[PDB]
Amino acid sequence: GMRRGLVIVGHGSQLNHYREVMELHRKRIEESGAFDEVKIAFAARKRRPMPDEAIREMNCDIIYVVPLFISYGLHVTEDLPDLLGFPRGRGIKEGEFEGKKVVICEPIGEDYFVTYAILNSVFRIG
Amino acid sequence: MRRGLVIVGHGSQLNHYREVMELHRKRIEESGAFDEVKIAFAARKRRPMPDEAIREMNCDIIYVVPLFISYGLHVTEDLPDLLGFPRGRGIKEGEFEGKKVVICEPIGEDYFVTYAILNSVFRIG
Repeated sequence: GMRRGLVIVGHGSQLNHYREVMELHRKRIEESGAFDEVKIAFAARKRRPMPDEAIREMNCDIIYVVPLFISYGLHVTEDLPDLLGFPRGRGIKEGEFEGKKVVICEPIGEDYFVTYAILNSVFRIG
Repeated sequence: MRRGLVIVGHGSQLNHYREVMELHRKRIEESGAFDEVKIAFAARKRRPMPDEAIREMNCDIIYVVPLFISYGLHVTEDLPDLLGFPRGRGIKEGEFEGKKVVICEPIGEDYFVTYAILNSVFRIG
């Protein structure tokens, strides 16, 4: 099979906790072993690592870029594809960056799991 | 007891953001998990603010859920301000204008969020 990477793209600026949350999700997934490697990066602002950096340091065949976002706001339809020279707009976008294959996935917002995250904030199972 | 739920977000003048908030209300409304489901907004002045949403609900208890990834000011500051609730991290329950309210934690740390990420790749269903 092919070498599979994953980059979690966020943005919440200079907040201790926001990074800590992004980390928590990278840790959890890294420990799950669902992917050969897991990295975090950041869109819109300039803060580090930008996504071009995170991709560069990964030695995977295919890399899935996941926007940790609720909506298709500019961050997701504009900035992020700009920072990789990917087409702007809504939807899955797959192409190539510096001779690696990249897939920009949809933001998490609309996922049933998000619906359940809400419910579980009340129910608090586990 | 009569159980309400308020989904608090904020992503400003965006068609889609509201639409996503709506989707979740719609889904939960249709699930019948709650007696009533409303959306509202924190930090900015946009409508309905959460004091409004609560006021129109005739429930015994009301769960306020911040559709947020992090404990940013919106959640630790603005929202509990907008109902006269203590500032900071963590679940907060008290009363607003003689109804019991519970401010829940933001969704961000939830395992379901982790899985929302994975499912962005795997795309099951």
